[PDB]
Amino acid sequence: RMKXIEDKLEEIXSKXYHXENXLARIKKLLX
Amino acid sequence: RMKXIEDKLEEIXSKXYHXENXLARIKKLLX
Amino acid sequence: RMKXIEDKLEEIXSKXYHXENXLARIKKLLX
Amino acid sequence: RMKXIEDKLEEIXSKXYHXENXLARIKKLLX
Repeated sequence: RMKXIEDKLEEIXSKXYHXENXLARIKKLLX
Repeated sequence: RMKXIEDKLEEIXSKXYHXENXLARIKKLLX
Repeated sequence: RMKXIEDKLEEIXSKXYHXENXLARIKKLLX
Repeated sequence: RMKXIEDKLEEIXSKXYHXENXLARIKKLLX
């Protein structure tokens, strides 16, 4: 319940890596 | 409480699909 | 505790509006 | 449990700063 929430939060804290490195893809398409 | 949280987390884990496929829209505007 | 979490989740479900409409800013900079 | 969740939520509410200011990087690459 709480651990299997905190361990969705640590998927989101993956999505906010893959957010960053999407954007840094785009920024290095634009230098 | 916990399930109707985990089931917001599984909306966010939709938003982080629609994040990805927004960016992959942009990347394929830029190839 | 649970309500003042669910009501952070409904800030994030604002950020994922302002995600979308950031990107749709960018897409309509690119048409 | 609940506080060490709410205090992941306040990391995500950092990621959704660094989301915004990524995009505003990109927008000011595009003016």
